[PDB]
Amino acid sequence: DAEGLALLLPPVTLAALVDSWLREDCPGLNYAALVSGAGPSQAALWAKSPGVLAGQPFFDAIFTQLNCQVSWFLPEGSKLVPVARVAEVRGPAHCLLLGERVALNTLARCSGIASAAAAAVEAARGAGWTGHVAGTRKTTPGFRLVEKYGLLVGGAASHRYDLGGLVMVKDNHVVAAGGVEKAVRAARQAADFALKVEVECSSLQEAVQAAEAGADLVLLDNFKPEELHPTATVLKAQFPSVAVEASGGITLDNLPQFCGPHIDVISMGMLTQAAPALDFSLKLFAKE
Amino acid sequence: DAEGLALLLPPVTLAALVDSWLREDCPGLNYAALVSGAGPSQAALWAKSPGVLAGQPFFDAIFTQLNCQVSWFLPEGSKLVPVARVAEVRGPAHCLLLGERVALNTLARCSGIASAAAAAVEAARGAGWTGHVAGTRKTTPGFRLVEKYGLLVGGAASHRYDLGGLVMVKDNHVVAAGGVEKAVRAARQAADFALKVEVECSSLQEAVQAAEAGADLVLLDNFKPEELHPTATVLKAQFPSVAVEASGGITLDNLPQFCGPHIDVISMGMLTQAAPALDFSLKLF
Amino acid sequence: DAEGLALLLPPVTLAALVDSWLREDCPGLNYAALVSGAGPSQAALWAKSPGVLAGQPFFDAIFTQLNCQVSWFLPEGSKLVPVARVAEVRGPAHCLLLGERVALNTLARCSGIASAAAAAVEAARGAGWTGHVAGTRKTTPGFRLVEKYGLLVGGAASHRYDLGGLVMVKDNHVVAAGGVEKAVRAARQAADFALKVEVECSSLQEAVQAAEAGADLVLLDNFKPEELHPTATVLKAQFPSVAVEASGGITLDNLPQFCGPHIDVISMGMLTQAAPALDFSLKLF
Amino acid sequence: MDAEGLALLLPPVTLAALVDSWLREDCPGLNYAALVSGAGPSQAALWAKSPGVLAGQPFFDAIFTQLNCQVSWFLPEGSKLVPVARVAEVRGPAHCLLLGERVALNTLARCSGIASAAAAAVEAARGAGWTGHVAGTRKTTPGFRLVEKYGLLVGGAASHRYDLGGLVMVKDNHVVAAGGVEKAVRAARQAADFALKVEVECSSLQEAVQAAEAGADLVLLDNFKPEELHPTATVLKAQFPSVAVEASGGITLDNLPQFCGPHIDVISMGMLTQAAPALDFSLKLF
Amino acid sequence: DAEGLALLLPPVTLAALVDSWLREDCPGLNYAALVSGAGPSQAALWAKSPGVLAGQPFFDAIFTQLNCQVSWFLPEGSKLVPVARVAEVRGPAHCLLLGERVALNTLARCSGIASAAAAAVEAARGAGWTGHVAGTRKTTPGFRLVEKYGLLVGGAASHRYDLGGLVMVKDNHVVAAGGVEKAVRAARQAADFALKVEVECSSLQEAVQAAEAGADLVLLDNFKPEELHPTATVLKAQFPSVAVEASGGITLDNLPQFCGPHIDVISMGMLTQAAPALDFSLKLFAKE
Amino acid sequence: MDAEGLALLLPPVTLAALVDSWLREDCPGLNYAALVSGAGPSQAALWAKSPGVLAGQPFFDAIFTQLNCQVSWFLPEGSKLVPVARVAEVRGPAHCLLLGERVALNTLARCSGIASAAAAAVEAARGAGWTGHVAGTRKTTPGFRLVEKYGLLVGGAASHRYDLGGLVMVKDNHVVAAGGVEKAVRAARQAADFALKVEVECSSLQEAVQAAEAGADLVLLDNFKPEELHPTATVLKAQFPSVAVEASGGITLDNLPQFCGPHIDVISMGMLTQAAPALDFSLKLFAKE
Repeated sequence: DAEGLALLLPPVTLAALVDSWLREDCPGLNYAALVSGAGPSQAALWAKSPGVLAGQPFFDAIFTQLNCQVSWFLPEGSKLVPVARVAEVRGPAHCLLLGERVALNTLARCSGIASAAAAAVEAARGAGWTGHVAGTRKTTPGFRLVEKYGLLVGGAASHRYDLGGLVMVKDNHVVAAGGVEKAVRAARQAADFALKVEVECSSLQEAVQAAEAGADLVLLDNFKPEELHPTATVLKAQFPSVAVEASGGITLDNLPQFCGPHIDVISMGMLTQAAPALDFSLKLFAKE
Repeated sequence: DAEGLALLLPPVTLAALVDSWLREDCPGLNYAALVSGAGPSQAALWAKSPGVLAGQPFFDAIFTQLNCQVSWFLPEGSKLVPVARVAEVRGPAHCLLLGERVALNTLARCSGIASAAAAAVEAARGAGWTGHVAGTRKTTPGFRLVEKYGLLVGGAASHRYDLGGLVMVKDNHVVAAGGVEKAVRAARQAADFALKVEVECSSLQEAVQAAEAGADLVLLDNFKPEELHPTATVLKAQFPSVAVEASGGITLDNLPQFCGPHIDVISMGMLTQAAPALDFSLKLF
Repeated sequence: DAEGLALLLPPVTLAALVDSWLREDCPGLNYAALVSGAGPSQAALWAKSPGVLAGQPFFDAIFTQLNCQVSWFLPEGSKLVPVARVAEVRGPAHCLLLGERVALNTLARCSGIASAAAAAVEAARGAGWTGHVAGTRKTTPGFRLVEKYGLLVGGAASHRYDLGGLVMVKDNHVVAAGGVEKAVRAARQAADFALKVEVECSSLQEAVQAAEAGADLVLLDNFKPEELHPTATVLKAQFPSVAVEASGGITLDNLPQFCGPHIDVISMGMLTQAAPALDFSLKLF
Repeated sequence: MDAEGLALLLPPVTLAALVDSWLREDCPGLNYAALVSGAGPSQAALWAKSPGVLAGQPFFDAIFTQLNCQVSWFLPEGSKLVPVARVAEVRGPAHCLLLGERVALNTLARCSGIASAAAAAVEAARGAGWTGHVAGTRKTTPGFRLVEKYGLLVGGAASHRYDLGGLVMVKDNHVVAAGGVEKAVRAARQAADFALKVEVECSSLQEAVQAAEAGADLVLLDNFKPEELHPTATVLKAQFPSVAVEASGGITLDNLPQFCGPHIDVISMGMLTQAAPALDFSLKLF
Repeated sequence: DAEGLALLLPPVTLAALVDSWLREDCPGLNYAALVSGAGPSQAALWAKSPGVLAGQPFFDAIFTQLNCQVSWFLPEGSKLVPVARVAEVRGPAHCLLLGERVALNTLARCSGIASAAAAAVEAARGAGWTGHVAGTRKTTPGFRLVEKYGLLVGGAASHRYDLGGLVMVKDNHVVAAGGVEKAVRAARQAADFALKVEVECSSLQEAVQAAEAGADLVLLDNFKPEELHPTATVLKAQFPSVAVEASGGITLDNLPQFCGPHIDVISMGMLTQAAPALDFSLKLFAKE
Repeated sequence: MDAEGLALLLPPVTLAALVDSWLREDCPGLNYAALVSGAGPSQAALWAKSPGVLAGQPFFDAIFTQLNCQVSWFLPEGSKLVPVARVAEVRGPAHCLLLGERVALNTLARCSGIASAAAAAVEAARGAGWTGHVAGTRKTTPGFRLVEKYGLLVGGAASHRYDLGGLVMVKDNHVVAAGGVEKAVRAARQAADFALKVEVECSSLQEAVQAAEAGADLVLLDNFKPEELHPTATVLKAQFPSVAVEASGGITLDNLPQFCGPHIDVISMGMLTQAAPALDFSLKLFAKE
């Protein structure tokens, strides 16, 4: 449930992230503060794009660091129907305007990702698929927490978060280890009981090797849909407990083709690499 | 010149940024290192998208922190025509694979922005415009240095970098100050001699007030082209020291409509907010 | 293989950790540097305790930050038979002596943990058990990387590393959620496909609920051995894909009693909470 | 001094940064388990399952304060622990309590384990009729020194040498590097000037005499047998009444009384920080 | 207005700075805390030097981090007539005494700089000059925010803040670029529309070259006053839009000689490099 | 001790972190001016334009090392400067030299300004026939203490009290909070134990006696007139010859000899760090390619 997802974000982690963002945008003197002064002010947050609202905890944490308060008129995960009054921000005018750009940039990107995730989830559901749409590690460096949180609000799985999560054996690992069996054997030893092992496979031959070697997940990468489903079918027949992930060249438009009864996970780089930010503005309307 | 832009980036700043990205992607043990081992290896960097290559100094910095070396086959800012082999990375296998994702993520986004900038610059040039296409502060939090560098590689101006660079008077500042004249007066006091003052104007009226009050730059925001140019015409005529910037609802497709002889700068939020990342892969061989 | 484990540790992570340790031990002026001077020097590292050598990469990283070099005479994971010559460190005298205490403190604790892990692994093997001895999150705050690395060198599984690794449903979670079924359902939703769910069970009845709700691992906590094995037996019979962990009151002495064919993992807080540091010294020669 | 007053030694900003690093270590990204417990206002009881001395309240409090939780203590800092004891209650949103749980217990367990060891050593020294100070050393877990030294203090031991900026310690290695005791102590005395003491690690009576002659404030008689230690300290004290004598090396709880004597001022023990088992604590939501 | 200048300082930036200063002064245990105890206490801040009071926001931030409260009896920028009771600080005794030294050190230097700036501004005004007295980047490393804020409280321009502000072309850049025209052309390309370009000139010839190539400011460096004013006059005659800055060997005593109708800015390294700290003391007078 | 050996006091990791924070302060984002100079291999000369004492080479070097530049010094650390002197060369890519320039010169200028003030005070004390130590205090620029204390040492003064973990300083504020000199010193002595000294700030013979009786290692006679200072120190040293006596408060270079006497061990001066003008240095690029 989108409203309960904020509990995932430790307050100390947010504070440090928010502080680094404010430092980036104002490393020294805030000259513009002299223009607005410190009079108690109110600003309206407007949604000018359709999509899904995501990023309230980051938006809040920015303004909290600046001694401003936010009242939300729509819950986290709400559908946005522009032009929508989303929230009021209240505080000293210079603080409101110091937080403005960082807060809007954060909300815009978080929401843009949640919107893309929601559109993919809807397309998958419309296709009658009961698997999970998932994101990837193809996130903006330093900004992963916000992007993965956005995926979650949109109803996608955050999935592989970092290199300390499940042990991912890619094509590159196979080359370095000298074969699928050797690579998976090593991965299984490293993962032990606490972590899953996933193996990126380019053919059915590779997928059977991976499964026989104890992979928890087999990632069928850059298959054509007509090859994907027969491969997954055969795999599920022989290894019923192995999960199947599809990835590579999947878009919102072709997503239904990758949906099938033997695919458990569909991961999409585009959800984080190519989701346009939503258009939000913050308008100061009263002061003193 | 794109190849000289890397000089803008202090090595200590890059190192700290790069370290934070590596910490994000691997906060504890790198379990996958045990799969590849440490054998000396090589990987080919492939460009799978058209556009402009940008972000070599960040890609290099990442691998340097991981004791790997990079040989580039194309200069920074070169056109990418897929599928193109663009670099080789050398080092211990586990180090190559530890840097892979962060390095690709960085290059993809920097290049995505450079590509959008170059398309905008080309459209403006095709329109016969001699002004500057510019970016904005609508950048991903924590990632501004990379995004601004990407704009520069693509031939756009980085323009307003942060809140300490020029004193920007926006709609909000006008409301808070109680009018354009009062806001600009205060901004000029604050800017003194070292900083410029820019004023965001939503109307002809505000634009004229800002010029008359002594702003260095007047930003004509969300004008229709048919209103923009007549407004800019009177500013250049009566205030020839003022720089005129256009922004708001500008896209690659409509950019030529915003180009005109009295417009000096066109800033586009889309160059950083809506530039799809390019497709790159790194393949051990 | 113990010698290959160092690949798990990113060099940038080590450097930051090491820098914080040096800052802790010398926050300002290093007055004692004026006593020794900067003359090129050598020191011998002596092992004065039996056990397993662990922590070379950290020891090395400390001295590297101080522009000193280490030559090891025994591989990582070696049995230590006192009094053993283990390594030589070379560099300016004051640098050797500035690194000495931090390096010895680190090696002593890493090795003390590896020694305890190796003893437990040996006792389990002597009992004919083929499961994995494992550590826990009961580590010294800020020092987890070293402690977990030590466990690995000793042949134990590092196991649960942090709160992002598998979703652990404890007694407390059960209370908060209002029951095992509700807790595990929520955990399974949060874990999705990428993470395992483990459930801490105090009784046979909780264990079955956890398995029925789809936990990947059932942790049988603070069972007597005579209750543990019958419980695990039924679990494996009815839920063949669920892994069984035993924990709670397990010591080196009683470990063989907790070993059985239906126990997959045995985790011991004592390996990190009560492993005495080994005795090492560093002597200029 | 008094255990309850020792928390004043800890600056709140230093604690906050330390606590933040610990929380980051335990949860670098998403806290998935938060979705299991939810955010309902909750309470948890802190239980002591080991005998010993309670130490580490300020760190325990700081951890929970960062997580917007409140702690009520039912025993003062430095209390004897008689298990199974109800030590405290913690209140807050369920997920915040459970996020702080492990880090808070790990910290309290180790701090108390060290305070317990220190208290046992202090008691053994007092039972021997010795009026000197039991002290710790710089043999602490890297990054955790503040907690370990605070734990020694709560147990009634001296924190003693805290870091390399505190008193100029001339060890064996310095003597080798400087080319002799006299040269090393002369240099140390120049570096220490008026603000810092000089201590010299000595392996014989002759070295101790040379060190005292050259102006050492403390002479550390290292790895002496008790039968050699006391005659050495006696002679030293006769010739240099102002010089403090420290004994260290192979001292344990069991043999501590043997190292106690009228001419020993300080007994330092690496074991108090290197070999003190953590106490068993649990935190149980109710 | 001096009282409004605190708005320039973001609270998160201050907190981080203040935290580093407290860490510098007490990296481990605060042994002296055991001497004073934690009893609620009060301490009076006394000004023992004449000058201008500056640095209240930093002083406050220090004590705020230590859970102490400050009541000021004089506004920021006030003239100090010693011996004057200027604030009271209240909090736990050990907290007051932990913040004492860092807080006094900060106020003393910020006020010393504000005092020097005010003296220079007064001398310029007494000379009938309407230009701006300015500081420079000749600030104590890590302490620039405090020093530049002190300049402002004293009525001087902070002026060039860092290397991300206006593009300064110095002697060294001219040599490296191979000439004034080349250097200024490059600087103008780098500065684009957002930033000004300033050029340090040692002759009239260089000043004209700079102005012709599009410099916004010409800095006439280490001119004798008798050479300075004729040079500025000719420059303004030909390039009316160009601002003229004078610098080099300017002191409080000789400042009026550098004042003239064609000089816009006078920058003085001495305002930050050679301003003696003011004498303040904090006297804990009550406890319990 | 010897000025050239003092750099060993400074851990390389501590310097690197400090230096990095200074560079970040001066250039938080893009270094626009780099495009003006380019990266061609260049050389610059460091010129001393003020008399005094050279101090701060390790910090100056660390700044440039972080920027991949190298420094050749023509004078040792602690050398007397007699302007105008060309004292070093720096080599590196032009943009790196010019990026480091201002921070390096600001650091050297202040370190040397303090070293110069310290050396002047030491010389005045020596000219007065005094064998005690001239010392600094904690009245240092926040965040810059390492440089300033290092500067004092190069100038021949004692760094002395470095921070709140070094010796337990009982000021008049602590006496008030504790409820009296004896109570404050007893508490201080308990906190200091064997590892730390206790110093007590006293405004009278009577307080100094109480402090010494309670076990103070140092008695700081604060803001005494010289005519009261020496008789007080004399009488106190008689009774407590193991106690060291420090004088402070209102001491200047000009009046320093009046505070010098046979029963004063340490003279601390806030002015050495609070009122030492920075020296004038410049860095002039003379070669490129």
